[PDB]
Parts: sequence; C-alpha cells; structure tokens
Amino acid sequence: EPYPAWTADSQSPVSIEQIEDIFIDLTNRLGFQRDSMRNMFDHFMVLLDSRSSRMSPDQALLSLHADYIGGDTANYKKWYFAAQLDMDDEIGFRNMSLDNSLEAADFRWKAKMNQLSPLERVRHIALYLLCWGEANQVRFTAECLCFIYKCALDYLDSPLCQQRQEPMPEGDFLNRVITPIYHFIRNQVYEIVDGRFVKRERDHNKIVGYDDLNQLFWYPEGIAKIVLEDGTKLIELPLEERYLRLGDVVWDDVFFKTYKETRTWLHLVTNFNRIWVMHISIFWMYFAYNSPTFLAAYKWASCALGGTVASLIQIVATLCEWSFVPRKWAGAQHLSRRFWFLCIIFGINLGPIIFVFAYDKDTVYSTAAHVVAAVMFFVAVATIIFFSIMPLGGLFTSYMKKSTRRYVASQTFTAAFAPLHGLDRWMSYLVWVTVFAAKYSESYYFLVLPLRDPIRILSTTAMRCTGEYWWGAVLCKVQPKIVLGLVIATDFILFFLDTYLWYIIVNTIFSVGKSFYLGISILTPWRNIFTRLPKRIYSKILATTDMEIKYKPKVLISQVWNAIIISMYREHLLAIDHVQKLLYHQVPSEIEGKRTLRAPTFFVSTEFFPRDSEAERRISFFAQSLSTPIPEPLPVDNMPTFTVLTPHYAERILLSLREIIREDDQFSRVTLLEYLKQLHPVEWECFVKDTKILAEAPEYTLRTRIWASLRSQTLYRTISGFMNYSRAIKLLYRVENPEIVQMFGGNAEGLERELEKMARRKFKFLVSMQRLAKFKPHELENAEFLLRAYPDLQIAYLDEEPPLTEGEEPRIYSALIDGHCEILDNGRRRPKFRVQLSGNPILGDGKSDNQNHALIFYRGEYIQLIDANQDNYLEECLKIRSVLAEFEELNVEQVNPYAPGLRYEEQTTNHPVAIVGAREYIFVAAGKEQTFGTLFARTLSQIGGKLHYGHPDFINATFMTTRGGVSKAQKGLHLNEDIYAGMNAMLRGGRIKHCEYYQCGKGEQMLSREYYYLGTQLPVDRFLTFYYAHPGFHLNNLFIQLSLQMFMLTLVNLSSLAHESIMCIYDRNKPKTDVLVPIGCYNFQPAVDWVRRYTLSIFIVFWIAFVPIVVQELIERGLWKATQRFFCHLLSLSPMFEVFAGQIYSSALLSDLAIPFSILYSRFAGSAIYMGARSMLMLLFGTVAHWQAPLLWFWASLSSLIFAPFVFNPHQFAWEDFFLDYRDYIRWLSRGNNAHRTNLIMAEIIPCAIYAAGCFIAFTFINAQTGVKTTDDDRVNSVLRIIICTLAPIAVNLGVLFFCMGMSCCTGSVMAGIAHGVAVIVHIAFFIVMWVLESFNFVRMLIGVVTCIQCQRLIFHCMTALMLTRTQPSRELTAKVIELSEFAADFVLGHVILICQLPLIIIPKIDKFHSIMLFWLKPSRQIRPPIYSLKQTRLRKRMVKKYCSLYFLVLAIFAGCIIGPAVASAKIHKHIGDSLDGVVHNLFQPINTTNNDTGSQMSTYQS
Ligand SMILES: OC[C@H]1O[C@@H](O[C@@H]2[C@@H](O)[C@H](O[C@@H]3[C@@H](O)[C@H](O[C@@H]4[C@@H](O)[C@H](O)O[C@H](CO)[C@H]4O)O[C@H](CO)[C@H]3O)O[C@H](CO)[C@H]2O)[C@H](O)[C@@H](O)[C@@H]1O
Ligand SMILES: CCCCCCCCCC(=O)O[C@H](COC(=O)CCCCCCC)COP(=O)(O)OCCN
Ligand SMILES: CCCCCCCCCCCCCC
Ligand SMILES: CCCCCCCCCCCC
Ligand SMILES: CCCCCCCCCCCC
Ligand SMILES: CCCCCCCCCCCC
Ligand SMILES: CCCCCCCCCC
Ligand SMILES: CCCCCCCCCC
Ligand SMILES: CCCCCCCCCC
Ligand SMILES: CCCCCCCCCC
Ligand SMILES: CCCCCCCCCC
Ligand SMILES: CCCCCCCCCC
Ligand SMILES: CCCCCCCCC
Ligand SMILES: CCCCCCCCC
Ligand SMILES: CCCCCCCCC
Ligand SMILES: CCCCCCCCC
Ligand SMILES: CCCCCCCCC
Ligand SMILES: CCCCCCCCC
Ligand SMILES: CCCCCCCCC
Ligand SMILES: CCCCCCC
Ligand SMILES: CCCCCCC
Ligand SMILES: CCCCCCC
Ligand SMILES: CCCCCCC
Ligand SMILES: CCCCCCC
Ligand SMILES: CCCCCCC
Ligand SMILES: CCCCCCC
Repeated sequence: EPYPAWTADSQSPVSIEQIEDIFIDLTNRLGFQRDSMRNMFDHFMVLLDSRSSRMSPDQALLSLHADYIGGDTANYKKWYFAAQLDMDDEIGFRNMSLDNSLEAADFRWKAKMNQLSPLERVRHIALYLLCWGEANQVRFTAECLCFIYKCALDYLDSPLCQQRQEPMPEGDFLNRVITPIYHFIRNQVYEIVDGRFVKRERDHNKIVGYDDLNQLFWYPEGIAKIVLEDGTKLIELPLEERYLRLGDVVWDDVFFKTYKETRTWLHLVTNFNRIWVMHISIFWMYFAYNSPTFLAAYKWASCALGGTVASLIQIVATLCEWSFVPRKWAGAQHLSRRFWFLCIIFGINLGPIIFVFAYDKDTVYSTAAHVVAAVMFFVAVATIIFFSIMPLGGLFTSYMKKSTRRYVASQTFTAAFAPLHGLDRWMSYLVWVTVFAAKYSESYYFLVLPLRDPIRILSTTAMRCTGEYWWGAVLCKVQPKIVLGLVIATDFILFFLDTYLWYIIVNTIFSVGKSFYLGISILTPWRNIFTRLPKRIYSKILATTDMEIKYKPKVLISQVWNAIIISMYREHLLAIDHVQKLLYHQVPSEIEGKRTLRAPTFFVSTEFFPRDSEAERRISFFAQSLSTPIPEPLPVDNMPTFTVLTPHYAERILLSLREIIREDDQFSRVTLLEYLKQLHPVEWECFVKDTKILAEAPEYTLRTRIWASLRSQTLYRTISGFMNYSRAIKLLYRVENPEIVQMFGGNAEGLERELEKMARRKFKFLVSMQRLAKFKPHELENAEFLLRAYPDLQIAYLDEEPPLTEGEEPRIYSALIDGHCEILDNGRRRPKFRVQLSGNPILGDGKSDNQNHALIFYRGEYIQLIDANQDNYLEECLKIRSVLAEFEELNVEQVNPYAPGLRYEEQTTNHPVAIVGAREYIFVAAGKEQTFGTLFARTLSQIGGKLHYGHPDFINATFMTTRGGVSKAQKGLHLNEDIYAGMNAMLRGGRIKHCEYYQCGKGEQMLSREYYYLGTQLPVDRFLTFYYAHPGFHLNNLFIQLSLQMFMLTLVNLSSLAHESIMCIYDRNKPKTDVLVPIGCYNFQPAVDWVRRYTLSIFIVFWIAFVPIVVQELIERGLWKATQRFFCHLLSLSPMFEVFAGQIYSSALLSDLAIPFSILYSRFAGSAIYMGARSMLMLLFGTVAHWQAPLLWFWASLSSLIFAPFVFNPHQFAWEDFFLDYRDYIRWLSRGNNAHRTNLIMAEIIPCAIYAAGCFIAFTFINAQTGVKTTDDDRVNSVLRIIICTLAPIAVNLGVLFFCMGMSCCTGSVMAGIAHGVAVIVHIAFFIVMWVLESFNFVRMLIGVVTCIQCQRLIFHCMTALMLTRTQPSRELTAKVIELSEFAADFVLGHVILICQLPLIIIPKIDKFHSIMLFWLKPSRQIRPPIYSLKQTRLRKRMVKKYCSLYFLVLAIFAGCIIGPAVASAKIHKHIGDSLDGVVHNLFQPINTTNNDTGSQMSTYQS
C-alpha cells in the first residue's frame, strides 16, 4: 500500500490519479526525460506525505505552495520583485526602517495567488520540480532557473500553443536550452588539445564563474543585454513567443566578470575601514594632548586636528573601492556622488584649524581664538563617532535623488541579515560597550601617560660629537629624536593587541556568569545526574504527554535502558559478569508468585565501569547531557522524514586479507592483527569466547575481516555504526505504543515486518560512490557485499555509454541502484532510475560536484550530510525527534499565508532557520579544581565561536536547495569548501543556530567577494563580532611578529646611545634634587626604563592568547604531571621557578606545530631560522652594550625557537647515529644545488631598506666620538669601512668565477669544491678585517657586522628583482653569484647549531632519558633493527672514526678564528697607520681618549 498519510484519508483535495496526469502532461508537451518525470513524481509525493503527517492535507499543500513559489519565504517572489518590476531600493529602505509605490503591488500579488484551485497549485509546483531535477550544474546558479521557469510558464499559459497537436521530441529541454549554458561554463576552462581536455592556464581574473554568471539576472538592465543569433535583443519578442527562441541566444557576448579582485593589502583598507578609524584617530589625540613640545588654544587646536585623519581614511577607502566594480554596471554613480560629500566634510573639518593655528600670535584675537578652537574639538568628536558607525556602503543614502540605482550592491540578495532580536539583541551591545570602555580607559594610564617624561627629555636634549668626514656632525646631533620616533612607532602597533586582549577576558566572564545565573551545572553535583535519570528519560526521550493512558512509568524506562546497555555489551565493551550489576532485573514475587521490577544498585546510589574506558565516557556524557533543557518530542508516527548523504572518492570498504598479516618486520612492529590485539586486549578475548561458543572456514575469515574493519578506519564501520537510526526508530515505536503489539501477539515475523515497514518510511541512506563503474574485480565484491549485508542502502554512480556516432563525446548517465532490485546475469543490478546529464559533471577539484550529481535522489525534508568517517553511537542516536525541532516548524499553527491585510511588519515566519550545527568542543584542592575549570573554559571560549560559524550538520532542504546548493567549489572562488555555505546562507535571509546536546562524532580568502558584502554592510555589533573571530585572529598573529622586529631595531639605537653618555644618576623613589648632580650631564634613565615596561606587556599578550591552547593539546595526560610538579615545587623559588618554567610552553607549541638533519633543517630554514639568527645577533649586541636586567626573557624565547625541532627527535644523541647524520649532511651540502607593476618591486624592497638604514645610522653614531674635546680636522670617516667590508667579497667571488671559467676554457666537482672553499674563506676573513679596523673592540664590531649582512641582503634582493623584471650570460653570472654567496651562510649557520650540541653528548647515558621522555610523549609502534654483523660493523666504526677528526678540526678552526684577535688585542699599544685627505683616521682614531667631560667645568665647546 502506498503513501499512507495522503492516499489513506478522505479529506485530500486531489487524488494521486489526478496528480500523475499533470506530471505526464508537462512531460508530453515540453520534452522532459521519461526517467526524470518518474523520479520527480516520487520526490514530490514523499515530500507531501511527511508534511501532511502533522497537519491536514489541505494545509500541507498550501504550505508547500507558499514555500517554493509565492510566499514571503520563496526565492521566486524575491527575484520577481527585484528583476521583473524593479523595486530593489524600496526593499533596502524597508529593511533600514526596521499607484506604483510598494504596497500597491505587494497587495496585488498577495490577492492574486489567494484564488487558485488545488488542482492548479500542483501544476505550479511540478513545473519547478521538473526543471530543477533536470538542469544539471545550473543548480549552482539559482536565478537562471527562475528566469527559465518564468519563460516556460509564460509559454504554457498562452492560447496559441494549444492548437498545435505535435509534441516536442524527448530530451528537448536538455539538448536545447540547458546544454549551451554548460558548454559556456566548461569552455572558460579546459582548452581542447589534440584529442582530450586539459586545464587551460590563464590569469585568474578573466575566468567567469557561477557567481558572475547568475549575477546578470538581478537587474532589468542586465536582463536587457541578451542578444539573439541574428542580432536583435531578446526583449523585442512578446512574452509568449520567448521560450522557443531561447536556444538561439549566444552566451558569449552577454557575460562579463563583475568583481575582478586586485592586490591583497588593497582589500583590507576598504573592507574593515571601521577598525582603522577608531584606533588611529584616537591614538592621535592621546599623544597630541600630552606633548606640548610639538599657550592653551594650540592644545585644543592640535587635539581637534584628529578629525581630519578620521576623514582621510574614509576618503582613501572610497577611492580604493573604485577599482573593484565595473565601469557602467549598476552601482557606480553612487561612488561619485559620495566622494563629493566626503570632501565637504574634510574641508569643514580642516577649515577653522588653519584660522586658529596661524592667526593667534600676540594680536587682539584671544577672545575669538579660544571659542573657535573649543568648538572644533567637539565637532571633530562627532565625526569620529559618526564614522565608526554607519556602514560605508550605506551612508549618505537617504539624501540621494531618485537617479537609477541608489546602492552599490543589490539589497535583496546581498543584505537581508536576520535582525537577531529578543535578549541576545540586548546582550550583544553590552559585550562591546564594556570592552571598548575598558580598553580606551586603561590604554591611557598604563601605555601613554608614563611616556610623557621621555617625550620632553628626548625632544630637547642635544648631543656633541665630532662626526663623520663627508657631513661633519649634522647627523650625530639629532640622535635622541631618531630614538624617540622609533619608540612611538613601535608603541603604535602595541595599541592594536590590547583590544584583542580585552575581548578574550570580557567574553569568558560573561559566559561563566550567565551559566551560573541560569543555574545549569552549578559547581559539580556529580552524584545528582546519575541520581535522577528516570525522570529525565521519561520526559526527554519519550513523548508521553500526548499518549494518554498514564500507566507504569517504569517498564518503559526499563526497556529503553536495557536495550542501550545490551547494545554496548554486544559491541564487546562490558564483561558478562559486569552487565549483571548494570541492568533492570525482574524477579518473581515470593509473596504471591507474580512478577516484580527491580532497579540496579548502580542506579540508586565497585568497578561499575572498567578503568575509565569508552563505556564510562559514553554513559557519563549521555547522563550529563539531559540536564540542559530539551524541546518536547513528537510521537514517532508524526516525525518528518530525512536523509543522510556521504561522498566517496577512493576509500577502503574492507581490510582484505593479505593486508591484515603481510610481512611483519619490514615496517613498524609486526602484523596489524597483533598490533590491534596489543592496542585493545580485552575484546579480542570476548570475541574468541563468542567464537568458541558459536563453534560449539572462510566464514571465520569473514568474521576476522569484520572485527578488524570495525576497528582501524574504513567505510564499512561508518555505514554499520551509523545505521543505528533504524534500530532506534523501531525501538521507540514499539515502546511508545503497546497496543499494536497485542493486536497480533504471537506473530514475531508479523511484528518485525510492521516495524520495518514503519522505520523504512522515515529514514533513507544515500552513499555517492563516484566511479563505481571502473572498480577492480576485488574492489567491486566489497560493494556487492554491502548490499547483501544491508538490503536498504542506496548507491549512485556515474555510468557511461559509447557515443551515438563516431566523433562525438560519449553520453554519461546518473544511475541509482537499491538493494531490493533484481540481479542480472552480468553480476550488476538494473538501475532504478537513469537520468542523462549534459557532459562530464566534474570540473572542480573538491567534493562539491560529487555531492551535486547525486543530490537529486534526496527524498525527505531535512538532510544530515556526513563525512566518510563518523561514529554516531546508539545512545546519542535516540534523541533524533528533538534535534529536528531546532528547525522550529514542528509546533506552530498555520495562518493561511495569503490573506487580505496583514502587511509585512506583523508576520512571524520571515527568517527561517537554515543550518543547525552541533556541539564541537568535547571535554587548596578546591581552588586548584576551580582554576582548572576556569582555564578549560577560557580555552573553549577561544574556539567557542572561532571554529563555529558555519560548520554544517543538518540542513533545511527546502530553504537551501531553491537558492544555490549545499556547497560550491570552483577554480575562481576559494573560501574553505566548508565555510562558503554558512556564510552565504546568512546574507540571503536565513538564520544559523546550534544545539548543545548532540555529539557530532568527527590568509587566502581575504580576497573573496563575500567579505566585501559583509564588512561594508553589517551593523556595528554584528561586524565587530564577525571581525574579531575569523579575520582578526589571523591578522593578530601578524602584528605580534611585526611588533618584535620593530623592537630589535629600536633596542640597537637605544643601547648605542646609553653606551656613550653619563646618565645623571637617578633613583626611582623621589629624585627631585633638580641639580643633575653630575652637573653638565643629560639624563636618559627614564628613556632606558622603557625597555622594562615593554617586555612585561609583550609576555602578557603571550600568556593569554597562546598558552591556553596547551591545555587543549596536552589534555592527554598531565594531571599526574601537575601533581608531581607541585610536589617538587612546594617550597621552591616560587614565582622565579614558575617564570623559568614558563619557557617550555613555547618549545612544546613549536614542536607540535612543526629524521635526517638535511631534511629537518631545510624544512624550517627561511621561516624560523634565517630570521632567528639575524634577530639573535642584534639582541647580543644590545645585551652586551648596556645589559638591562629584564632582557634575558628574550634569550630563552629566541633560543627555544631554533632548538625545538632538534630536541624532540626519537634517536639523536647517542653516539653514532649523530655522526652518520653528519656524514649525510656533508654529502648533501657537497651535492645540494638547492599603475600595474609598481607594486611588485615595492612589495619586498622598501621594508628591507628601512631596516638597513636603521642599522647604518646606529653604526655611524657609535663610531662618532662624543665628549672627546678635539679639533675640527679629525673626523672618523667610518662610512668607507662599510663599503670595503660589503662589496669586496662579491668582487672576489666574481673574479674567481671568471678565472675558473677561463681555466675550463683552457671534472666539475673540483670546480664547485674550490669555488665553495674560497667563498667561505673570503667571508670568514672579512669578518676578521672588520674587527681589526675598529682597533679590536667587540661592541663596536658586532654592529658593524650586522649592517654589512643587511646591506648584502638588500643588494641581492634588488639585483634579483631587477634581473627578473627586465643578456643570458648576465643571468647565469648573477644567479651563480647569489647562490655561491648564500652557500657560505648555509655552511656556517647550521654548522654552528650542530656544534652547540657538543656538551649534550658527553653524558655517559642520555639516550635512555630522551627515549623515556619521548615515549611518555607518545608511543608510535616502535621498532629496533638487530641487523649487525662483522663486515658492516667494521665499516661503521671505520667511517665514524674517520669523520670525527674533521668534525673536531672545523670546530678548532672556528675557535681559533675567535680567540686570535682576543689575545692579539694586548700586544699592540698604538694607533695603526696614519694617512690623510679622505682616508685620514681610517681605522679608528681614539686609542686612549676619554668621554667623561663632566664636573665643575662651566663652559666649553669641543666642536
Ligand atoms: O599559517 C596558518 C597556521 O598558522 C598558525 O600560527 C602560526 C603562528 O603561531 C606563527 O607565529 C609565530 C610567532 O608566534 C612567534 O613569535 C613568538 C610569539 O608568539 C610569542 O608570544 O613570543 C615569542 C617571544 O620570543 C615570539 O618568538 O614567531 C614565529 C617566528 O616565525 C612565528 O611563526 O606564524 C605562523 C606563520 O605566520 C602561523 O602559521 C596557526 O596556529 C594555525 O592555526 C594556522 O593554520
Ligand atoms: C660571519 C659569518 C656569517 C657570514 C654570513 C654571510 C651572509 C651573506 C649574505 C646572505 O646570504 O644573507 C642572507 C643570509 O643571512 C644569514 O644567513 C644571516 C645569519 C648568519 C648567522 C651567522 C652566525 C655566526 C640571505 O638571506 P635570503 O636572501 O636567503 O633570505 C630570504 C629567503 N631565502
Ligand atoms: C606610523 C607607523 C608606521 C609603521 C611602519 C612599520 C614599518 C616596518 C618596517 C620593517 C618591518 C620588518 C622588516 C624585516
Ligand atoms: C540603544 C542604542 C544602543 C547603541 C549601541 C551601540 C554599540 C556600539 C559599540 C561600539 C562603539 C565604538
Ligand atoms: C628634525 C628631525 C626629525 C627626525 C624625524 C625622524 C622620524 C623617524 C621615523 C621612523 C619611522 C619608522
Ligand atoms: C635634517 C636632518 C635629517 C637627517 C635625515 C633623517 C632620516 C631619517 C630616516 C629614518 C629611518 C629609520
Ligand atoms: C594600518 C593598517 C593598514 C593596512 C595594513 C595591511 C597589513 C597587511 C598587508 C599585507
Ligand atoms: C571659516 C573661517 C571663520 C572666520 C571667522 C572670523 C570671525 C571674526 C570675528 C571678528
Ligand atoms: C567603566 C569605567 C569607566 C571610567 C571610570 C572612571 C575612570 C576614572 C575617572 C577619574
Ligand atoms: C574596567 C577596568 C578599569 C581599569 C582602571 C585602571 C585605573 C584605575 C584607577 C587608577
Ligand atoms: C655579560 C652578561 C652576559 C649574560 C649571558 C649572555 C649569554 C647568555 C646565553 C644563554
Ligand atoms: C641563566 C644565566 C644567567 C646569567 C647571568 C649573567 C649576569 C651577568 C652580570 C654582569
Ligand atoms: C583627551 C582625549 C579625550 C577623548 C577623546 C575622544 C574619545 C572618543 C571616544
Ligand atoms: C595613497 C593612495 C593610494 C591610491 C591607490 C589607487 C589605485 C588605483 C588603481
Ligand atoms: C565674539 C563673537 C564670536 C563669534 C564666533 C562665531 C563662530 C561660529 C563658528
Ligand atoms: C573660555 C572657555 C570657553 C569654553 C566654551 C565651551 C563650549 C562648549 C560647547
Ligand atoms: C582623562 C581620562 C579619560 C577617560 C576617557 C574614557 C572614555 C570612555 C568611553
Ligand atoms: C597590555 C596590558 C598591560 C597590563 C599591565 C598590568 C600591570 C599590573 C601591575
Ligand atoms: C598602508 C598600507 C601600505 C603599506 C606599505 C606597503 C606594504 C606592502 C607589504
Ligand atoms: C603632533 C602633531 C603636531 C601638529 C602641529 C605641528 C606644528
Ligand atoms: C596643515 C597643518 C599645518 C598648517 C600650517 C600653516 C602655516
Ligand atoms: C593598582 C590597581 C591595579 C588594578 C588592576 C586591575 C586589572
Ligand atoms: C657622498 C655621499 C655618499 C653616500 C653613500 C651612501 C651609501
Ligand atoms: C618632533 C617631530 C616628530 C617626531 C615624532 C614623529 C613620529
Ligand atoms: C600595518 C602596515 C604593515 C606594512 C608592512 C606589511 C609587511
Ligand atoms: C647628507 C645626508 C645623508 C643621509 C643618508 C641616510 C642614509
């Protein structure tokens, strides 16, 4: 018997016979495929059965007609009111507010659909379904389908076609109006070569995709660009004669690009322009206030000048946005009409300032110069507030004239955000008001106020040196100012980290506080969740409130709790003597003889679960998750149907048999069977017990296959353990209604058949086996076994068939095979349906296409789309009637969507819910426990919303199918393949909520076109919430790294200034003896104290935003480790010990986010090492020149970043694997061998030149002698040293290369060997010559080496960029030179690293310790080869002993290169060399001069 909720009622308007005739009529008179008509007829009736199972059929049909075409929710009405009768701006106006006109048409539409007959509505819905089920891959472009549907309906509703009596040929709709569009889509890629298709290589800015292809149908002036074959526009023809000529149009003169994304940094200035306005514009005022050194009017005038900057960003953003949209495409006049209103505000804000600034000096105008400057400070505060609110894409729009288009993007498909009202609307303002209040309040007292003394000191004090030779002392006189500039600049980036710092705190405080105020899970009443289980199971899993005959509320709970436990036992998770204490036992009544129900001892108040196993983990969560409020479920006779999708490219259905044993000692450990036995050694015993009991053969082989496949990672386990929905639905049905059992008691087969029939009508499984036609003969047997095991599965695959005639592409179908179909002699089943596609439906590279070709067969109302590896245990598979109630449609009352009056302000179902994610974060003794809970909460709140925006689990099919698909992938767009659907269903109108009582079971997109639609149009609270989660987290990790390279550049300048000064001794209590006791000195102690207050605040932002993830990634073990650490540090150094222990976290994180030395070192060089060395030399110079106390907190961090990958290797430190690794390293080193274009050159040259000038300036000043009291004609001429020590090694390399080329002209291994040998030695010797030139002074030599390295790097980069921007011998010279120079660095830098491990090998036994530590870290299927005989042992010892001598000789050479000048610095006691006229005092003039010219001396000049 057929669909029983529509066909078996006496109130349905139309019968199935009158429904099938309509589907046959349209097929006959339009040419739809016969197998697609038979498919959509079943999909339309299943969808009408379920929705009519909880209401009346007369209302079910109306609700279906109001959700596909015609209601306020349907996408067709929204397209009709926006691209067929204009009226796009009147929709944006209404949304902002929350004869022609708008009501005069909305009322007409609403009163026209109200007088339709039930037999006339079916004809409307079927026409949409038949088009949607056949237009392949045009489903990604929703609007094309609406246009085609309108054309077809117009043709069918004209009286002319009625007289014609010959029907269109079959397969016409596909070969005539759908195939040209697909041919256009495919040809934008995949150029044809001689025989096949290959990926055409072209710039990713001339490739139109689906987003550009469907965007043409949003405007009436976009629809009017369709040109036919002959040349005329398509609008000329009448409405009725427009469908026939729809195959003549050429889709190549009609489609354009419409976004055209540019460079990356040009997008961030115009998308998030409300973050650069409320930070920079206030950082200006804060400093301009307390900086009098550049009266009282000038103070307010210079503070109010910060309203000009708050408008300059708003001008430079509109100017950048001018280069995204096309020229004349709708939404361009608004840019030009807004650029001329921004200039007026800029002019007004800059006007009176020019007056007040330069018209005040000692004239009679003080009366009218303070009033004009006090009002500008209040005008330039209105501008800052008005530009931090009021989205960029929507301001100055009320005042605009009619024009044509008022907005820049469509306000009905790009901006329809759900209002989010209720209580969250009020709790969303508070979170941001408090955050910004706290940030702006404490960022002024601890970051800007204590910086007003160094500003006054450093801006006035002047130096006295001799100076250089080409520019005298003009550069050494203004040093303090150069230091002050860098100090402010590096404190402008630390102003952006603070606001992300406060967002973490104020978002955890609210979560904890509200979860306490709601009283859910207060403290931890652990013996309460188990205490009251039955009352919760009787009201949250059974729908008894509408079942009546209230009787025996314990037998039902008994049945449910017995089944849930017996299943766990059957999975071999509990012992047989263990389940007896954990089950509802029934015992006969000794009083009379009747029956009695008992309860478990576990369950009223002893190894209840074995050693905190998976059984404990599951029964804990199941009982703990019923506390949270859960909506009341419906009876199992009224729940809607649903479906499960799963893709499959190439996975393993089963373990085979050769793969289970194989060979043992050729990989890790032994055979996989014994591996699994060792991993889980109790259920193997349960399995063998059951096998013996059954045996009380190949089938044993099959059972072993099954037992292995349920473990490891296959596709059979997902299907086997994910089909528990069927068992749950049968169990709930039989438990709920007992009368059905008694009517035919004694017929177990009949009862089973009834239950199966009911549970087969409410759950469908669908797996999309792509490329099933070309499986191997062994691989197809597993697929054939799946259908035999479960005779209700459904598979969809891509068939194929030879072309009709030679020369054309083959025709490929799309087929579905069930498990109840009859088998053929070929060994394959007859497909139930076969729909012809229009070509290879795979053009991308993701899984989107595979999900798309099989989305036709999705019968139901909701979809759970899963991955290829899921668990979904049975206990969490029982509350499926409650998670489907999040889609709040099950308990409502229908209100006849079409009705007179009731305008669109007082409706309720306006924003339906689209996606429903699942709960993804899986979890003084009392004080320690509370602190641990708070730390876990803080760790969760980091990803409480970060990874939870659009991760989809359930999908509203009706909503997310008529507009786009379930997910999209293309070469053009690139979001995440998984975050696109959730971020695109939010700005079409839908909502996104998520349940928290369900276990799931599991930048390059800054250039997207949806960040542009979101960050330019969202309201303020929503924009801040969106920004500080996805883009803000990625953009924060770039500021932390950028604010640690600006610090090393100011430390060098500020420590090269404290090394040549007297410093005016200063006490930090009350140093107001304003005589500056060393008399004549200049005090820099407050400036030097700034370093102490920066290291303190750069580690707070580290111990709150990077350490809490150690809990997440170390929750494996560490409770006992923490207990042991507390025991071993109960009376230790306390804070000092904790601080020193706060260094292993960086190493752990680095190694976790991170083996031969060659590969290990080459994988990290260029990302953490090449920067580490250059940032370590600078720190060494800084810590040698002045040695501030809080500077060794950087040494640990920089030393634990380049030593982490080399400490967590399995076997490295023993004695000889090290030397074999060294052998391999040496061999590899010997044979290693490694305005449209003005942005490429400046992308990587400007920051590499500023960083070089910053070091050159610091190097010149330390040589420029100060306080020396000499004559003018001394100077130092220190510039020439840099030129000598920079370009000379390049000259030597080039000369050697030329000489060796000539010698080859008149066995290249020796060539390379000698070249490398001289290249290393030249750099090592010119390291020494720079030390010699500075008269053997270490401190003023380190800064000479660093600047030489920087200048060489700059030269190489610029030369490479030039030689590739703009001759072949020149190329083969420059490339070789660059490689030969970089080889010396690659030979020195790593080789030093490998020397520092020398003292860590002399330990008599270290490998045992290291192995113990790494094994505690994790075991990984260990292995140890005992393959050792005399011959190779002798060879091993020979080679190991032979290379140790070279390893301890290179170390001696390096040590003798350093100790030499350190002992040769004593014998020499005079100046070295005397020259004149441009090289005078070339080496370094002073040998015994002093720089302490302080004391009673009253007036001296010493120029
Ligand atoms: O790229 C995608 C993935 O990015 C992952 O995050 C890493 C990010 O951690 C890395 O930044 C580090 C810096 O953190 C490090 O500076 C240290 C500070 O973090 C700390 O607070 O203070 C010490 C003081 O010594 C600093 O050294 O410096 C290194 C040096 O390069 C940076 O790498 O940057 C990576 C590339 O930008 C980035 O990938 C993220 O966790 C993943 O989720 C993401 O997929
Ligand atoms: C005194 C001895 C050393 C002489 C060093 C000669 C460098 C000669 C020039 C060069 O090689 O400079 C850089 C490499 O700098 C470095 O190794 C700096 C670290 C040096 C540590 C020395 C410790 C004693 C090239 O960097 P890249 O262009 O590779 O960076 C972009 C990514 N590819
Ligand atoms: C007003 C603030 C200006 C900030 C400019 C920052 C420039 C940084 C240049 C150096 C970056 C690191 C180069 C290795
Ligand atoms: C009743 C009006 C409430 C307005 C709330 C605005 C919140 C703005 C937060 C960010 C300010 C910079
Ligand atoms: C009159 C002397 C003015 C000197 C200004 C120096 C500014 C340095 C800015 C550095 C930014 C990275
Ligand atoms: C009036 C003298 C100006 C001297 C040149 C200053 C250049 C500053 C560049 C700073 C780079 C970090
Ligand atoms: C001050 C912010 C202006 C935009 C900064 C962009 C940083 C990333 C560039 C790649
Ligand atoms: C925008 C310039 C405003 C000039 C005001 C002058 C006032 C003069 C009062 C005597
Ligand atoms: C929420 C705190 C707002 C500012 C409180 C007062 C700060 C000090 C004013 C003197
Ligand atoms: C809400 C945090 C406010 C912090 C105020 C810091 C200054 C306290 C008074 C000096
Ligand atoms: C002169 C002070 C030196 C302090 C130690 C510098 C080297 C530290 C290596 C960890
Ligand atoms: C952990 C290493 C500590 C080194 C201290 C160096 C002190 C130098 C004082 C001049
Ligand atoms: C001295 C600073 C006063 C306040 C500046 C404007 C703050 C706007 C939120
Ligand atoms: C500082 C102003 C930059 C403006 C860039 C305009 C780019 C147009 C292609
Ligand atoms: C003494 C009269 C001063 C009036 C100032 C008016 C300023 C208007 C912007
Ligand atoms: C001399 C002090 C004048 C202060 C004027 C304040 C005006 C506020 C709108
Ligand atoms: C001088 C103290 C200024 C404090 C400003 C607080 C602003 C809160 C929005
Ligand atoms: C960036 C936050 C700095 C917080 C400093 C607090 C200092 C307390 C003594
Ligand atoms: C203000 C944005 C541009 C900054 C200079 C160019 C940076 C290129 C990496
Ligand atoms: C801090 C900006 C100063 C502007 C006035 C300079 C004369
Ligand atoms: C534009 C800010 C400075 C004005 C100076 C006028 C002399
Ligand atoms: C001196 C008071 C400091 C309070 C800090 C609160 C975060
Ligand atoms: C005469 C000035 C020469 C400057 C050279 C800078 C590298
Ligand atoms: C005194 C001139 C300005 C110095 C600071 C610029 C950031
Ligand atoms: C905030 C400006 C950053 C410029 C340098 C980017 C590498
Ligand atoms: C005459 C001033 C020259 C400055 C050079 C800075 C690199």
